Amino acid sequence: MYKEPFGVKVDFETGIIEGAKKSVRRLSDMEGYFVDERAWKELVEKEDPVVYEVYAVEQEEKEGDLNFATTVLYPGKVGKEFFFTKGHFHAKLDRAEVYVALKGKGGMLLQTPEGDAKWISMEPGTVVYVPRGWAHRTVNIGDEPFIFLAIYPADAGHDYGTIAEKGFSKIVIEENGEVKVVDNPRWKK
Amino acid sequence: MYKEPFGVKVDFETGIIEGAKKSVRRLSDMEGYFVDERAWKELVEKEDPVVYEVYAVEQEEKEGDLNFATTVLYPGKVGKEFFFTKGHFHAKLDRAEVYVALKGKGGMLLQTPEGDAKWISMEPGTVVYVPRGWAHRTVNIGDEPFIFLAIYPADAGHDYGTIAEKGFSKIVIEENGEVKVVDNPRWKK
Ligand SMILES: O=C(O)[C@@H](O)[C@H](O)[C@H](O)COP(=O)(O)O
Ligand SMILES: O=C(O)[C@@H](O)[C@H](O)[C@H](O)COP(=O)(O)O
Ligand SMILES: [Mn+2]
Ligand SMILES: [Mn+2]
Repeated sequence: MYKEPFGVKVDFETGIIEGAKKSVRRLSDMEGYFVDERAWKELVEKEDPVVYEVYAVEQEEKEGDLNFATTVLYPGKVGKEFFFTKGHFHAKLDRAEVYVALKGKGGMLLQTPEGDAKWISMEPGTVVYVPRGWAHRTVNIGDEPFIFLAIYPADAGHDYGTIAEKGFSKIVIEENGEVKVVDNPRWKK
Repeated sequence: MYKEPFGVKVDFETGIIEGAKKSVRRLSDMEGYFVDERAWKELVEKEDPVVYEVYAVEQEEKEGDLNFATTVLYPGKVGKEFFFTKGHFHAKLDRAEVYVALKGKGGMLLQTPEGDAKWISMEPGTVVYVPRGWAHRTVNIGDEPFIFLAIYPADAGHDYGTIAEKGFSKIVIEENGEVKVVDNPRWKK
């Protein structure tokens, strides 16, 4: 009945988890996520760059168990809007999560089902506590890859549809060379 | 309704988490743990050095929640036996754990209730997955502190009792300049 313990090497400098499952999100995988649709179409047809990669070590979906995954969020903008992850709530709403920032400059945008928002700035050494019930997205606000490690219950799941449906209440943009969190003009209510 | 999300800074060089709860284990606190009881007596009377320190950020004991803690495990030997953490089962047996090595050279010893044992070497960048039902102890096999971060369920709790009397089935020693994992002389059922 007892499962096999294991260790894996993580390269903090590159985010790569040796032997883990890898996922790639390119800009073309993110249709309807950025405000500036035209700058999105423009970049997709010109370059279709990698927005982010995930290396994930995941267990069977059972209570008490834990998963972990690194994300490499590459630097870039879609118009004025910084590259980010698609973002999600968890399928189970009574599940928290911990992020450990490893390299680069970024932050996490967070929101409840109602629409109340939170921004937490992330730099190397930052550990962020993601409480039960908050959807969460990370954003790279710098010019180098933003790299972090996430630890999360094996049974949490992922609800993306709700974020693909409504987006987040706030957006993170650069404006006069200054980084700002402001209202999403597309937002529901 | 809804807990605040938060970030705290963790210094990967020192293990220090600003404002977290600091716990100190000194060698006197570990009577009956090391094989060589007379080296134990001697080092205690002569110094009572700190074996390890813990910086824990903990939530109430609710299922789905997560705690994180750093340990700084200092270098040393009680006789041939390297410095370790006391070790424990989780009070809710079916709760996993994830460790991230930050500094120094070390490893983890792991044991089932019936007594299956495993050794997992740890260096900067190693991530160790601790399955449900496995007791776990970390050991510093080098000359500088062994610093790691752990993330665990808020309701996992601790079973120290079992380990204190039965011990671990294997021990980690220096011999003729060589690090070895061998049978534990003080071990029965
Ligand atoms: O578990 C998490 O929350 C993260 O590992 C994310 O899955 C990862 O950062 C990729 O983002 P998303 O799942 O929002 O595409
Ligand atoms: O949660 C854990 O498993 C760790 O944070 C340990 O408690 C920590 O390393 C100290 O060891 P122990 O609790 O065995 O004294
Ligand atoms: Mn998540
Ligand atoms: Mn533990």
